[PDB]
Amino acid sequence: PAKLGYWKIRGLQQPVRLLLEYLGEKYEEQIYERDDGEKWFSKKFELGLDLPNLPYYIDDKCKLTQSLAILRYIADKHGMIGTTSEERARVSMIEGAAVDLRQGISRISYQPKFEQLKEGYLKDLPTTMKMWSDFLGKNPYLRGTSVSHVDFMVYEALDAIRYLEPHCLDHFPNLQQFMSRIEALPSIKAYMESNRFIKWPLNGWHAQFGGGDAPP
Amino acid sequence: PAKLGYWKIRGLQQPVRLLLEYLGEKYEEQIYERDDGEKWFSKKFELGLDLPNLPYYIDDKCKLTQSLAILRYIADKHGMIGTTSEERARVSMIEGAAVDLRQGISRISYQPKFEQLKEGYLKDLPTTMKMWSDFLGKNPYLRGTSVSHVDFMVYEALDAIRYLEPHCLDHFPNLQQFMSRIEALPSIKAYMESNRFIKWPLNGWHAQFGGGDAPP
Ligand SMILES: N[C@@H](CCC(=O)N[C@@H](CS)C(=O)NCC(=O)O)C(=O)O
Ligand SMILES: N[C@@H](CCC(=O)N[C@@H](CS)C(=O)NCC(=O)O)C(=O)O
Repeated sequence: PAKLGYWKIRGLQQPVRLLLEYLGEKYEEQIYERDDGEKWFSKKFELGLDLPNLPYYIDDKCKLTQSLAILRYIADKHGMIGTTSEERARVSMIEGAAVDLRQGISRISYQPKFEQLKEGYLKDLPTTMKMWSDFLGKNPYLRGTSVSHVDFMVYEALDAIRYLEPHCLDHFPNLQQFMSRIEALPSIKAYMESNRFIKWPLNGWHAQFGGGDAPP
Repeated sequence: PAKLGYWKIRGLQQPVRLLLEYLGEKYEEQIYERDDGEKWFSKKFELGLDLPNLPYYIDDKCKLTQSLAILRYIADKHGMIGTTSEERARVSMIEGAAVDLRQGISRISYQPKFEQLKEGYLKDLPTTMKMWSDFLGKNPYLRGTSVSHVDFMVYEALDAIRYLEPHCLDHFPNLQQFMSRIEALPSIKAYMESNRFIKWPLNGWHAQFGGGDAPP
């Protein structure tokens, strides 16, 4: 079983957990609690990682850092990366846009001026959602009929944003169905009902938004 | 010839230009000047791009956005992405860390409080440089004896940081040699001596740092 290391939050690791649960990969999570900073910063350079960071992934074949590299390793091993250069590039494009979507809310949430930034962010949100709604179109998933790691990235990003603006998906029925479709996948549904599931926080505990001890 | 679109700055597009020049790919750059905002937003949704953004890449086979997706497409076509899942993941890990390196300086540079943030950033820089110095080790390039897209990513990131802190590489001779090695590559040296080379600005024109009309 691979060892995964990360804070006890959703943040960057959630899409990886979801993917691991979807393809039935056995893994052990090394959870770092709110007060484990010292614990991490003391072993950070003792784990044998080339470029130390959280999250990290370790198994008999690989030692990795970088949330996207970790997600793509599991996806690669399961044939979800793309078979041609054009396809692999299109996949990377979707990942990049998904990173932008999640990082956008992350940026303003860790900002002391969150309250101020929030208004501008909410003003632009609609255009962003439309772009994604138009991209998904009539497809069940981002790349067609089959689920892949990008779906779990976008799903998590949308779920986090709906915590800030609950009606953000109201005018986009396909995005709403997309969310339900993911939550209805047998392996996902079961994981979300387990005690392994981390529902909160969305961001780091110290965030102006999404960092409480409980949902707002 | 592929068409590349981006602002007339280094920013996110520089590593792509460098790579295109290294493998001899013919391309046409659609440059957006400091006052071309309107020029971009007016047709941004008219270009047929799935997820509109700058930079964008267009050729007879592909239409892409996302700087990393674009860089990886060219790299993929040239066999620099990796042959196994473990190798491709390791490559992605390096890319992610390189993105972190460049985005770190980018973050504080577009921040109005740049002047304040600068001190904290400079305090941590040494640790970051050491991490990269240790990673490169005795290798001529990040992945061994052969240059790849990641080298141009890290090179550009280090060059940008040396503009903020000129002695940041002083205690890391291998990183210094790495920089020289890249600049000594025949295709790179020639490109940097051409009139196609964009030397400044590093960040967007309106950045607190690296956004002037000329170097500081
Ligand atoms: N680009 C990196 C970002 C990693 C990162 O910022 N990790 C944060 C939490 S989300 C951290 O606590 N890192 C620990 C450290 O820097 O030592 C990734 O995608 O993994
Ligand atoms: N994650 C994206 C970021 C793209 C981005 O932020 N582009 C900026 C300039 S660096 C821009 O002007 N985009 C135009 C737009 O959003 O319409 C990437 O790596 O390409």
